[PDB]
Amino acid sequence: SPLAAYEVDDSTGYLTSDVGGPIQDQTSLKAGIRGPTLLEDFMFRQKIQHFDHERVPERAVHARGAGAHGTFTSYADWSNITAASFLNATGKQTPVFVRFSTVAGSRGSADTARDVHGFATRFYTDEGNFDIVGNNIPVFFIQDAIQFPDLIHSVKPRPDNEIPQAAAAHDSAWDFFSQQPSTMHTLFWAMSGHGIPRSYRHMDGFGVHTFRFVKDDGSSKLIKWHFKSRQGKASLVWEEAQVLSGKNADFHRQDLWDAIESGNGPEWDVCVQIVDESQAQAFGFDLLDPTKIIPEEYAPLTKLGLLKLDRNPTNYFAETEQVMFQPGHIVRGIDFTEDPLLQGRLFSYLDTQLNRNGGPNFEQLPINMPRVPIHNNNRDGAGQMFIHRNKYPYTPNTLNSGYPRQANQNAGRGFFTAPGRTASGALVREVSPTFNDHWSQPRLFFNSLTPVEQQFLVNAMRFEISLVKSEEVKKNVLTQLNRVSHDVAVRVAAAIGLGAPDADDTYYHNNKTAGVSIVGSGPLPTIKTLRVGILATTSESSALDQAAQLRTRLEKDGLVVTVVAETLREGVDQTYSTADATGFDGVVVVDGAAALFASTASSPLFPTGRPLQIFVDAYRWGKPVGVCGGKSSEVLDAADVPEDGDGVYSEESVDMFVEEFEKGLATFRFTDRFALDS
Amino acid sequence: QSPLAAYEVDDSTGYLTSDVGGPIQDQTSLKAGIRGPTLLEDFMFRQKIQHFDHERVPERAVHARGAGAHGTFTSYADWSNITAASFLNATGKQTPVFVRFSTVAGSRGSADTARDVHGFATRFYTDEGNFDIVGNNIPVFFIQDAIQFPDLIHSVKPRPDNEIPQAAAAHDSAWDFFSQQPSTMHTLFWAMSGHGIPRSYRHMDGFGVHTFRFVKDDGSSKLIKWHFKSRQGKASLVWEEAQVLSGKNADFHRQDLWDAIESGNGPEWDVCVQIVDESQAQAFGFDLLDPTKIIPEEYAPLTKLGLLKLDRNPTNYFAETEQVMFQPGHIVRGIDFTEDPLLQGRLFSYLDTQLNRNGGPNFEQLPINMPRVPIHNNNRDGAGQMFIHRNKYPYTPNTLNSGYPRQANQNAGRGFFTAPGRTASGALVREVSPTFNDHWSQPRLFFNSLTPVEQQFLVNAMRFEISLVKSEEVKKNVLTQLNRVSHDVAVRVAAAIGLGAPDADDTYYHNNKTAGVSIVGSGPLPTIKTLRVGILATTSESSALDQAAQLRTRLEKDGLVVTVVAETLREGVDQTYSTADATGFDGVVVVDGAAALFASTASSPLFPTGRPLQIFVDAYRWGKPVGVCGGKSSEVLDAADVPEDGDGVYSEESVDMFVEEFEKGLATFRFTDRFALD
Amino acid sequence: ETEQVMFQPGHIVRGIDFTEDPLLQGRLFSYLDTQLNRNGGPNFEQLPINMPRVPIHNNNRDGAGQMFIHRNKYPYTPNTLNSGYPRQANQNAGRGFFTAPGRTASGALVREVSPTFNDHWSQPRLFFNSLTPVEQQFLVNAMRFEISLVKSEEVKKNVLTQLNRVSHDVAVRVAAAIGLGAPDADDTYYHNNKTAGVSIVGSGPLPTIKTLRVGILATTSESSALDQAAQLRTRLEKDGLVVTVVAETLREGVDQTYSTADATGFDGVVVVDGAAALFASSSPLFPTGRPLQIFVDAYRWGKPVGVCGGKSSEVLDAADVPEDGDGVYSEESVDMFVEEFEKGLATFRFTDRFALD
Ligand code: HDD
Ligand code: HDD
Ligand SMILES: [Ca+2]
Ligand SMILES: [Ca+2]
Ligand SMILES: [Ca+2]
Ligand SMILES: [Ca+2]
Ligand SMILES: [Ca+2]
Ligand SMILES: [Ca+2]
Repeated sequence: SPLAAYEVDDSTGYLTSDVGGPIQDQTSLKAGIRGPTLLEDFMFRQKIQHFDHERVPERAVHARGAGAHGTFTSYADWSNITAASFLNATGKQTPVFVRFSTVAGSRGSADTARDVHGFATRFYTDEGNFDIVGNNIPVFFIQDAIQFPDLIHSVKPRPDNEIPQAAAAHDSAWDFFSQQPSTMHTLFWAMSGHGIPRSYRHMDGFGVHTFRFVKDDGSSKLIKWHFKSRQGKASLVWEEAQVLSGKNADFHRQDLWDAIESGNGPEWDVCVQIVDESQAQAFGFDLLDPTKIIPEEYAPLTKLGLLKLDRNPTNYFAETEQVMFQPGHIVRGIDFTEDPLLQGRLFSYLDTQLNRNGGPNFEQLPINMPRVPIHNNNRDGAGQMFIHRNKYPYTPNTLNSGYPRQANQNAGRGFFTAPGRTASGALVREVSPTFNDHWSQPRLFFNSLTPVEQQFLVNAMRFEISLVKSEEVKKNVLTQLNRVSHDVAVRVAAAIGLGAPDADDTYYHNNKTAGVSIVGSGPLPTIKTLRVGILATTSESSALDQAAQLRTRLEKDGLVVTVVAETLREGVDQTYSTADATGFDGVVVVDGAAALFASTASSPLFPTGRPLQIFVDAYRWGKPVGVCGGKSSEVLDAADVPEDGDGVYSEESVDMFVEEFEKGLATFRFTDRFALDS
Repeated sequence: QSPLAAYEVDDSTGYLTSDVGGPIQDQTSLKAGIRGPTLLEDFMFRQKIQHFDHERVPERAVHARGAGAHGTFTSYADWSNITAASFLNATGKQTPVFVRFSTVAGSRGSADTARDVHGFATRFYTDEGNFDIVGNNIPVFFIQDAIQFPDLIHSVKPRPDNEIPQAAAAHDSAWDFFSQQPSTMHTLFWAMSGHGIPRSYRHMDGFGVHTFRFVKDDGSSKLIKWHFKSRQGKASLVWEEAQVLSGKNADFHRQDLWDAIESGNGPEWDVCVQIVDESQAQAFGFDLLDPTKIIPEEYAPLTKLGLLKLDRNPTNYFAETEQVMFQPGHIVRGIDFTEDPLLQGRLFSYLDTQLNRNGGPNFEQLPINMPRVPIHNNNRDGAGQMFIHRNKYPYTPNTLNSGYPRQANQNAGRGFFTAPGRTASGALVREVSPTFNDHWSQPRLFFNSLTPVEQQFLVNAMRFEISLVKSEEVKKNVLTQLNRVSHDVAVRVAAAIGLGAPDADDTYYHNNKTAGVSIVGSGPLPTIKTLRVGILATTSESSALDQAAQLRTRLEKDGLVVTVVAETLREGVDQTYSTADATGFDGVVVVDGAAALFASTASSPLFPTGRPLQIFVDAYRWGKPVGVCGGKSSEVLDAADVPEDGDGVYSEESVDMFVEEFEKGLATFRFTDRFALD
Repeated sequence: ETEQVMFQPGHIVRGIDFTEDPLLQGRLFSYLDTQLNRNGGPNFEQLPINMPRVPIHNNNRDGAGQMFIHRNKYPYTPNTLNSGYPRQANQNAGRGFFTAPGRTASGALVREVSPTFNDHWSQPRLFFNSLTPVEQQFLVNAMRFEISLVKSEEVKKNVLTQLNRVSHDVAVRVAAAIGLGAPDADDTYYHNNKTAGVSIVGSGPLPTIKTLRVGILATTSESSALDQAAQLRTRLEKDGLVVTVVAETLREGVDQTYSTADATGFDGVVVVDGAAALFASSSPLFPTGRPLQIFVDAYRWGKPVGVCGGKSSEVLDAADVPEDGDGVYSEESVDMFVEEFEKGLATFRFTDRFALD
C-alpha cells in the first residue's frame, strides 16, 4: 500500500513547519504588544498560505460523494472467458476503493436529492489499476459523449442565478429531456425510487456500456457489468427525502461510514451478462446503445466475485476527494466497444484530472498509485515525486539496453485491442438508425414496476413538471411522455392543468422484465443496520424501563436503536429537539410516554408537537410504527393511526412486539398508505 | 446597460462556432463508420469536452456558498471634513457597487438556511480605485489574531476523516474549539441567536467588524466602525423552520434577493460609521484593536454616510458572482488600517488566495474585478495576461519613459498614504495584549440585550447543538465557558444534556444592555413589500378559486408576493399542494371554500396525506400570521388546534378587513407568544 | 532535483534570526509566494528535494497534490480531542524558533529611506582601489564594451555622471571609448583606501591545479607526435590534470578533433613538436588555420602555452609568441616541461599580455 508509507502521525510531538523546524502558530509577530504584524513572520505566512490554497476544483459532475476501502474476491478461475489477472483464480483477492455520489449537485449539496448516482470502483490489480466507473441506473440519458455538456448544463442550476441546486425540477432540464428523447429511459429510472435510494448500500452498480471480455487466445465476448446489492434494494419516499435533505445532508455518507465502523461493511455480487459478438443486434436493439438494457430473460447474470467495503478513509480529502477514476484504467482481458458515449468518456477522464490536480502527476497521489512497479518514459511535470534512474527515457534505445520493453499480446502481459475488431465505412458525424427507438424500453421499465411504484413515478413527474414555468416546455414534455405511455401523459397532465396528446401507440407494449422494481424485490434479506427510534420520556420511570427492554431485544438483532426523550441521561441517545422521523426506519412509542402525544403538550425543550409529528411522519412515509406496553390504544388515536393497519403494531409483550415489528422492518415500506389514481 | 456591458457575448442568433470563430456542429462525434469508434481528429468533440472538463474552479476557502448583485452607492454629504475618500466627497455622488452575501462554513452547494455567520462583502468601484468592505452580518469575530483562522475553520468545517457534518457547528470539534478558545464566546452567542438564521440577506445588517481609520487630506485620523443598517428591517427564521427550508429550498436566500431585484424591490442599507478619536482606543473599557468587541451605540452614535441599493442581477453567475475576488487590501486614499491582529493578517490572505481560485496572477483583469479608472503600473506578464503594454521601460526610476508612471503619495497624484500619526514602539513579540483578555463581559452584554423569547431561542440553539456533541469532556468544558458569561444560560443548557452546571462564577456577570442588537426587539418591519402569502384553495369549488382571486388582487396591490395553492395547476393557481410548504410563506390564508381539504379523512394521489393542514399547522407553530377568510373558520382552525382568539390568527368574512388585519400580522412578522419559556 | 529545488530565506532554524535590512525583509515574502507559480500548488515542500530529514508535525492540510495521509482528525489548536498535540514550540519549550528577544522597533510607520544608506559611491571606490592595475583595466574595458552598445546619448551621459562620483579616472577612460567627455571631477566620495580579499588577480597562485584542462595539439601524420602526446598525457594525468589530445581525426589516445576543439576548452595548451607542420600557413577535416588559432587564442587570453620536444621556433614564430615570454614554455624533457607548465597553470593567467591605458 503506497498509503501506509504516506500516513503521518501527529499523536505526539512539537509543532513544526513543513521543513521540520519547531515553531508556534497561535500569535502573530508584531512591532510591540499593540503593534502591526511583521512581513518577517514566516510562521504566519506558511500557515495562512496553506489554508488559502486548501481547496481544489470540485468534480465537474458527481461533486457530492463518499468513499471506502475494501476487497474484491474472485469466485473462480475465469480464464475461460477473460485474460483479466484479478479474475484468474478462485479466492484471488484484490484491494478496492469505491466512491458513491450524486451527479448534479455541488460539494455540500444533500445526499438525498433526486438524481442519478455514481458507483465508481477501483480494483488495484496485480496487472494495474482497473476502474469500473458506473452508476446506480443501468442506462444513460444520451447516446453520444459529445452531448454530455448539453445534458449537464441543462440539469445543473440556471447560469444567471445558479438556481436550483441538485435538482432537475426546472425549465432547462425538462426542455432538454423533451427535445432529446434518448433521455426517456434514464429519466423514468431517475423519477422512480432509484432516484432517491435509501442508502449507497441499498442500490446496485452498473457499468452501463457494453464492454468486451478478451481471452489470451484473442477471442472476445460482449459483457455488461452488474454489481448486485447483498443488502437488498430500497428507496426513500420523496416527501421524506426533501425533509432529510435539510435535517441531515450527510445521510448516505453517514450511513456508509457507520455500517463499516459497526462491522456491517456492505457487499455486492460482481456479475456480468455475457453474449456473443454475433448478438450485437439480436435482442431488438443495438448493444452499442447505452440507453438500452439487455433484459435478464435474454441473458442471465453470472456471479464473478464478492465486493466488500470494510474500511473507512483516514483523511477524506487525501483519499476520497483526490481519487481520480478513469475508464482508461483498463487491464489485459477487458476491451472497449464502439458505444459513442463510452468512446468520448475515455478522453474526458484523463483530461479533467489536470483541472482537479493542477498538474500532470495526479497518478502519483497515494490513492491513485498502483500496487505494482511502474516502468515508463513519462518525465518531469509539476509535482514530480519520483527520481528516475534511467537517463535514456526514449524508445528505441541502446543506452538503456532497450528497457523498458514493449508489452503486447505476445510480450510482458501487454494490453491488446480485441483482434477481431474492425471498422468499415465513411468517416461520418451520423447517428446509427439502430439507436432510434427512444421509447420502447422506458415503457418496458414502467410496465415492470408495481402499481404504487408507477404512482410514485407519476407523482415525481407531477412534482417536477408543475415547477416548469414554460407552458411550451410542459406541452413538449407531455408529447414525449405520451410516446412511452398514454396513461402516464394523462396522469401527469392532470396535475399541470393541460390536456395530454392523443394516444400514439407506435412504441406501446405490455412486456415486463425482472429485477428493475424496488417495491417488487420482496422483503430485505437483512435488517442489520436499520434504525429504530424509541420515543420515551424522563417523566415516567416505567417509560425508560420499557425503552431499555426494547433496546436489548432490538440491538440483539443488529438494529441501531435510538432512545429519544426530552433531555439526555443514562440510556437516552437524543433529545426530541434533534430527532426527526427521517432519522429512523421504524418508530416505537413506549405507552409510558402517552402524555407527550396530547394536542395540549408543550415544552421549552422541543418544538410544539415534535413527539407526535415524528410518529405521524413515520406512519405517513410508510414505515413500521407501533406502541409497546398495554395502553397501545391511546397513542394510535392521537396520531389518527389505525390499530388494524398493515405495519402498525400494538402489543403489551415486548417479545411479541419486536417479533412483529422486525418483520415490518424487512417489508421496509407499507405501500397501502399511498393513494392511487383511478 | 450593465456596468460590464463591454464584456457581454450575445448568442441570441448565429451558427455555432469554435472559440476561434470556425462554424462547427457539436451533436455527433466523428466515427470510422456509422457504428465505428470515435476519431482523435475530431477537434469539435475535444474542444467542447476539454472546456467542460475544466469548467470548475476551487470554491472559496470560506464563504463558498453565496450570491451577489450590482447596485449603486449614493453619498448623503461631502465627508471631506472626516475622510479624503473620493466616493464620499460630495452630496449625491454615485459609485457603482457589487455585493456578495454568503454563509461561512458550508461548501458551494450547501443550504442558505444553515445556522452560521454570514458574509456581506461590498465593492465600491470608485473614481480613485476599487474599495472593498469585506464584512459579516455579526459585528464581532470569533478570534483575536488572524494566525488562528485555520484553527477556527478546521474546527467548524466537517470532521476531516469522513467530511461530516456539512454547514454546521453541531459537532465535537467545533465545541472543543469554542470551549478551549474563550474569545469565541461573543460571536458564538450572536450565531446561536436569530442572527445565525436570518430571514433573508435583505433582513440582515453588514459590519466591517474591525476598527479602521478615516484619514483627512491634512493627515489627521479618526477611528471608525462600519455599519450597514438594513432599510428592510431585521428578521429571523426559527430553527425548526430553517431545518425544513434547508431541504425544501437550499436556494432560499439567493432566490429571495434575485426576486426582490426583479420586482423593483431592490434592497437598501444606510452605510453608517461610528467615529471616535484616536485617544479613545482604550476609553470604552476594552481595546478598539480587539475584533471581539462592539462599541455600544450608547457610547458612539451611528452617522449615516450614504445609501447602498442593490437593483441589478448578474448576467452570468460564474463570471460575476463566482469570480468576484474581494480584498481588504483594496483600500483608497482617505481610509487606513488599524493594528487589529485579525485585520492585519487578513491583508495577506485575500491577495494570496486569489492565486488558488484564478490559477494565475492576473485575476484583477476579470471583468467583475476591473476598476472603472485607468491602470498605470509596471506589473507585467503572468499567465492569462490580457493587456498589451506599450511602455517598453517598466521600471522606476527611468528616463526612457520620461519618469512615468509617477509616484503617488500624500503630496502628489492623490496617492494612498499611511495615516502619518501612526507609530510602533516596543519589543518584536508574539504576545497577546492583556487589554484583549475579557472574553465574557460583552457576550453577557449581548445576551442581556435580547428579549425573553430571544434568550430562550439562543438557549434552545445551544441545547440543540451541544446535545449532538459525543464527548462528555467537551460538553463539561462548554458549560465551564458558558457559565462565565451567564450561570442561568449554563443551567438551562445543562438541563437538556443531563449534566450539572458548574457553580456560579460572577467575575464577568453584569446587568448592562445595549440597543440595536435584538431582532425580536426591533419592532414591526418598516415594509411588508416582497413578503410571501400562501392562499390554500381547491379546484373542487369554483367559489374557493373566486375567494383566492379576490384575496390576490387586494394583497398584490400592497406589493405582497401571492401564491395560490390548489390540488392541480390552472389559470390563477401558482403551485400544487405537492410542491407547497409553510417554509415558502411569511403568512398563510385558507379560503373557507377549501375547508374540506383540512378533514382528517382528506386523501388524494395528487399530494401527500395531510399536506393542506400541515402547511397551516407548520405556519402557526413557526409563529407566522395565519387565518381563514370568508366567515366559516371553525372546521379549519379546529382541525389545526389553532384558537380563533390567538394573536396573529385572523378570521373575517370581509376580504378588505381580513387583509387589513393580516397585513399588520405580516409587519409583526412573528407571534412569539406561541413559544414555551423555561 | 535541480529544477524543482525551492530555496527560501524563510527556511530558518533556531539560533539564526533576520535583521531589518529592507532587501532581506521583502525577500521573506517573495520566496514563499513564488513556489506557488513554479509548483502550481501549495504542497511544494513535499517534493523529495524539498522534504526535511526530520518529522513534520503540523495542522497544514489538503491543497492540490497533497501526498500525506494525516491520522490526526482534529487539526486545530487549541484542542482536547488530540490531547493538545501538536504542542507549541518556543524559546522555552520544544526547541522552537524564536525572534531575537532584544529586537525592538520605534518610530512612525514610514515609507522613507534611512539617511544612513545614502553613500552610494565610497565602497565602489574602495572595491576599485583594491584591484590590481590590469584588473582595473579589465573593469574599465567591460564598462567600455557595454556602455558603447547603449544607443541613448543621454543615458551614456548619465552613466558617466554616476561613474565620475566613484572615480574621475574611470569616467575619463570609459568616456574615451564612447566619444563623450567625462564631467569634471567631483571629489566628495573619492579616497585611496583598499581592502584585502576582493581582488582575483591579486589572490595569488591557485592552491590546487587538479581538474585544470590541458589541451595537447598533435597530429596523426607523425607516429612520433602521438608518442609525445601519450608520454605527456601520462605525466600530466599523474597530477590530476584533465588531458585532451587533439588531432585531425580520432583514434586510440586522441580525445577530440581539431574541428570540435577550441582554446576555451583548455586552461593550458601544449603543442608536441612532431605536430609543428600543422602550425604553418588547410584540410576538409577542420577550418583553415584551426590548430594555430587554438594556440594563438590561448596565448592572447593569458593561458600557459608551450611546445614540448625541443623544437619550438617554428610553432612560436607562426604564433607570434616570444620564447622568453612569461607563461611560454619550451623543453625537450617531458618531466622538465610538465614541472614548468604546472607552475604556469597555478599562476593561471599571465596578465603582462594585456595593454593598459
Ligand atoms: C464526455 C464526458 C462524460 C460522459 C459522457 C460521462 N461522464 Fe462520467 N465523468 C466525466 C465525464 C463524462 C468527468 C468530467 O470526466 C468526471 C468528473 C470527475 C472525473 O474524474 O471525471 C466524471 C465523473 C463520473 C463519476 C464520479 C467518479 C468519482 O466518484 O470520482 C462517475 C461515477 C461517473 N462519471 C459515471 C458515468 C457513467 C456511468 C456514464 C455513462 C455511462 C458517464 N459518467 C458519462
Ligand atoms: C487570515 C485569514 C482570514 C481571516 C482572519 C478572515 N478571513 Fe475572510 N476570507 C479569507 C480569509 C480570512 C480568505 C481565505 O482569504 C477568503 C476566501 C475567499 C476570499 O476571497 O477570501 C475569505 C472570504 C471572506 C468573505 C467572502 C467574500 C466573498 O463573498 O467573496 C467574507 C464576507 C469574509 N471573508 C469576511 C471576513 C470577516 C468579516 C472577518 C473578520 C473580521 C474575516 N473574514 C476574517
Ligand atoms: Ca431553468
Ligand atoms: Ca419506491
Ligand atoms: Ca495551475
Ligand atoms: Ca493492440
Ligand atoms: Ca467533530
Ligand atoms: Ca429570533
